[PDB]
Amino acid sequence: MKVRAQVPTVKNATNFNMVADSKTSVGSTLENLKAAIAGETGAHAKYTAFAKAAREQGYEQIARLFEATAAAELIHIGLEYALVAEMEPGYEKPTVAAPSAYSCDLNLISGANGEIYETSDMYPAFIRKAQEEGNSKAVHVFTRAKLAESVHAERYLAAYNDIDAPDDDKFHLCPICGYIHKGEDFEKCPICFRPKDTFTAY
Amino acid sequence: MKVRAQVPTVKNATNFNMVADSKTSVGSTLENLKAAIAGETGAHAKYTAFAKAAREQGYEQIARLFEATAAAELIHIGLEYALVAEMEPGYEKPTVPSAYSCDLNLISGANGEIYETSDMYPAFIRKAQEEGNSKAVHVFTRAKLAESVHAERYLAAYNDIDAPDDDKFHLCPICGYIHKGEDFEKCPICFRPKDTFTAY
Ligand SMILES: [Fe+2]
Ligand SMILES: [Fe+2]
Ligand SMILES: [Fe+3]
Ligand SMILES: [Fe+3]
Ligand SMILES: [Fe+3]
Ligand SMILES: [Fe+3]
Repeated sequence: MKVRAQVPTVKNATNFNMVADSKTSVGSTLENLKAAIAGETGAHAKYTAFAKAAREQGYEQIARLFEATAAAELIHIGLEYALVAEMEPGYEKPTVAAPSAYSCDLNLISGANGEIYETSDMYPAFIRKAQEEGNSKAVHVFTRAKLAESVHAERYLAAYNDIDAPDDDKFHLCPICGYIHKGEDFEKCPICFRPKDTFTAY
Repeated sequence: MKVRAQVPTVKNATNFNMVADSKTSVGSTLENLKAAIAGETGAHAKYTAFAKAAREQGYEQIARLFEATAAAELIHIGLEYALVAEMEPGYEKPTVPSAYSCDLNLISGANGEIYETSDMYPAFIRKAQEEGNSKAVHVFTRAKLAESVHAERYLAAYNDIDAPDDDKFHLCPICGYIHKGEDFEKCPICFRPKDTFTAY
């Protein structure tokens, strides 16, 4: 993902449309924030399981990608949770059980599909609802998450394509959004503009 | 996709597992070849329609990617048709889509590619192996490998939908491999030299 003159927003970007045949139940923005947190909690458990399996299967680099992405989802949860907490102090983040991890290639596909669903269906749906309800804070949070998900999708497909050709590149995760970059060739986050030296390496 | 020391095959690669919850009806290799052709014919019509829409939507480069991928599916059809014609002389290829916003079309493309690379082709490859049809295994393998590359190209285009560049997309002459830009030497799927590619 290239760095543009300004950070991507639903106002200056053109990949924010929701698939017409959406598989996402949309409620109030508060409900959607909670729904997103639930989905991300599941994603985190999935990627964590996928990472462990990857290591056992001998895919050290892919395991690191799964771990970096799991961490990215935790950032999304943090962003979403912060908004929910302001509106409902008693709200507690949910916990889920760990799902099964299968062959690494299939796990990468599972990851890619989930990411695609989130970036082109769920988040766009939640963003639209937030826009229609005038909840700019939610639009911001959902937009940030949405943008990282499509990057995750690409990273998973790239790993899948080179499943038998890994390298020693580290994955760098942005400190405040889910953007992940493979290798050192980047300057700042294309999603939020945080400098490269603020990233965490996986 | 990186160029390995060896040409990727179902024998030396580890991304040929098929999804457990398959959406692919599997029959004889002959039927599967025809099914693949029908699917690719749909894909070609889809991408051609997406390219047209992309140009109307003002995304010239993405239009070119759609055109390149459509051409890739045509290559797949050619490989599969050749085998079918041999297994059934006289066979006639079938004829067949709605287009939406460019970003959605890229996602639709990506999803179709993922289905083909992780579901359809792997299933057909295994059935071909079971029946001992080596030609089909080779053809299905070649197609399968290109589809995952297409998926990545579509997601890459989606991520930089508002940040196009002047890169041309290069299509391999005998397989569906597509490379964006000039930084490549040969096809990682079949090893064909860069000078034999066609630019889009
Ligand atoms: Fe994600
Ligand atoms: Fe394809
Ligand atoms: Fe997510
Ligand atoms: Fe960031
Ligand atoms: Fe295809
Ligand atoms: Fe090739």
